[PDB]
Amino acid sequence: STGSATTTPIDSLDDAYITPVQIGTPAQTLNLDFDTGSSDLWVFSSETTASEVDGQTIYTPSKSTTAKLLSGATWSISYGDGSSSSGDVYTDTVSVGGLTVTGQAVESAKKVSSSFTEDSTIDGLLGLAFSTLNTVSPTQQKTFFDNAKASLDSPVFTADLGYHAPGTYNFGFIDTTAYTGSITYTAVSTKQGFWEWTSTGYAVGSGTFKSTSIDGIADTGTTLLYLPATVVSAYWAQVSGAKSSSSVGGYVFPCSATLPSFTFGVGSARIVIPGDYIDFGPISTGSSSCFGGIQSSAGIGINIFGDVALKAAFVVFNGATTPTLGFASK
Repeated sequence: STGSATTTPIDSLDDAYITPVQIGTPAQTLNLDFDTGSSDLWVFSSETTASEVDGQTIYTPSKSTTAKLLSGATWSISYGDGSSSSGDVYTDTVSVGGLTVTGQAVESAKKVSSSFTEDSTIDGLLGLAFSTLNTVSPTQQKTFFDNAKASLDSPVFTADLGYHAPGTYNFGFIDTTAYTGSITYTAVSTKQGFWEWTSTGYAVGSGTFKSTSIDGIADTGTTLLYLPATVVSAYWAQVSGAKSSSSVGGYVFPCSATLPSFTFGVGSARIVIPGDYIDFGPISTGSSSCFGGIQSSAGIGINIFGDVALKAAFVVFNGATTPTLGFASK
């Protein structure tokens, strides 16, 4: 089997991407944030504290003839950006882009943090990291991909995120029309439960390539590119007037600037992030200070190849017995 679904930015800055997912019988379609940095599929629901729902579409398990309470199971998750959610668990039928899993754990939120409430466009998350990170207790549950894997034509999914435009998540096949040149595959460590890999270096604009190992995770659920302070300082030093602002929470730059590109290495291959991808717009409405899309990972504890990086590439998440990651230009 295979599946193919379009993923759409939630706003004009590509702050996140939503993908429609069918849950239950008859189908209830919710727009979920596909997140390769976590492993829970959770949804706003009829059980979510009413004051914490503000415009989201909810899953109502009592209206699904295939929903079953997973008796005794609870979940609770906290994300790197400080947001959180928790609740109980149902199993139900879940379909993405024509690919159907029966008996999928659908985690129903009883509580969500304010960041989730305030984002009316995101109805929940669909985790695509390794199932060892799943938070369901006392019986850990499998991700959608893990459940689908044996049925797929090939045990893979791909992320093809757009810049200020829709893109695609495919399951079970590689669309050879979706990228240019060849796909360069690179090793993955699953020891922390993430799609963790090692970039071979970077360049700023038309500058020379610096060969250096940068360990980090491929994370579709993180907006920006978080890299070591040395790398980030080297990038912003090429933008006149750019500076790190404690008050704002990172690097900002004059909105009058033209941003240089940023290149990252994948083995001997190179992925170029155009400068415009690094512009996240005025820090507040009307400001001439703009927020940067490359930020320091210092004090996150990990480097994160988030959407800023991933949207410059066609990315293969290969879930074979020994997982790997593939990157192609597009």
